[PDB]
Amino acid sequence: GNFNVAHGLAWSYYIGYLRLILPELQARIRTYNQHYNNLLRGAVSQRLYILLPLDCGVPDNLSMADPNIRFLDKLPQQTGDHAGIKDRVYSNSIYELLENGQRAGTCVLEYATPLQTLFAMSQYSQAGFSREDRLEQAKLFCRTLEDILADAPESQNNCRLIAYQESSFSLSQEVLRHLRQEE
Amino acid sequence: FNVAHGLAWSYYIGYLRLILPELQARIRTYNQHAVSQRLYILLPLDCGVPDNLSMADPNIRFLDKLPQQTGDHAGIKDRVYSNSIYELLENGQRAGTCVLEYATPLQTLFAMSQYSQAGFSREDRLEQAKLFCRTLEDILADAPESQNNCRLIAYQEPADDSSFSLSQEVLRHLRQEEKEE
Ligand SMILES: [NH3+]c1ncnc2c1ncn2[C@@H]1O[C@@H]2CO[P@@](=O)(S)O[C@H]3[C@@H](F)[C@H](n4cnc5c([NH3+])ncnc54)O[C@@H]3COP(=O)(O)O[C@H]2[C@H]1F
Repeated sequence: GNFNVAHGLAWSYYIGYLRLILPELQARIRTYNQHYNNLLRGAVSQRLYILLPLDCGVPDNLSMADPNIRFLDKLPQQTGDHAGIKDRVYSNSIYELLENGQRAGTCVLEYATPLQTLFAMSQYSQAGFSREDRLEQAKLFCRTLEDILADAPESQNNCRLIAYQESSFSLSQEVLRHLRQEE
Repeated sequence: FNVAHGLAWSYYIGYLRLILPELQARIRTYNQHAVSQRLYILLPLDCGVPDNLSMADPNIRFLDKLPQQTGDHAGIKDRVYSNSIYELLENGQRAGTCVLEYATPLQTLFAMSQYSQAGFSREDRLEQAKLFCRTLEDILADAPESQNNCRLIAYQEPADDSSFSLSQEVLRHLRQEEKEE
């Protein structure tokens, strides 16, 4: 039930996206740092940071969710032909993480989009899913994605999952704690 | 539920719900600079989805790309949605033009059945392929804003079948469409 739906979305997230952008992600980051970002303490991290809100609350604007998260730039976009669609675009955004009025981190940050589907299926009666099912599917989505990335050859320490519950919550502080943990 | 339910709702929530309300506006922009005003989505039940439509049928040739759609989605700013226009050849000459593409989650279902840690049989793939189409069809039936902007073409045909012409089937749907308008 709740397993098979989140199992398919996690594999969909990996087949259709992560396995395609992760092998060439660190080269895109290194190219951006060497040519467009000569800040000795402001280099873009070498990992794609995927936000996993366990309540599946995914806003369309990541910066307006926290005044300490500021859009900086975009990586060089990656294109390719997929399913008869010529030059399908894959673009990732670089963000500035502020703390105490200072630049504390720079990272490629985005949400796990399939969590929006779990929310919609919990919202629409035709999908026939309840809110408690959505919470269980979100946890099963994260766990399945962990099992895939732990065995995927495209994941060469270039992607970090950030799962969290749910305002006394700072999203930039959530990413900064994971950022500084690897530095 | 099962795998196809999430893939179908994702295809609607994450794609068709976003581009179909703006589809006819982009087609009018393309005419301002003879294509039907509906998105034609192929649903091969065998989940055989080639990245190049011409490899499935050489009579399907790439003509041009629609004006790109752009919007903020999830943490990705200015996510790009692009659609391609194709001409369909009949006896070496153009017989029709339309915005054509496969349903990508069907290709995802195929790749899922090939990965060991996915636990996805070949029989599971065909059943989820049918469940994907029925769920998508039922979703679009309750969303007329999106139903009249698209036409779904589900079909079951092996690659060993020289009796099937993908371009002729799309042309039949195109000609049957204009005959009802
Ligand atoms: N460029 C880019 N950026 C960020 N994230 C991505 C990404 N490409 C993939 N992903 C991630 O991987 C999931 C599965 O991708 P997939 O391809 S296997 O299935 C998709 C596809 F059939 C259709 N669709 C959505 N956008 C589409 C565009 N522009 N053109 C054609 N078809 C599209 O709708 C399904 C669900 O879209 P989703 O956003 O809810 O989930 C996506 C998303 F989370």
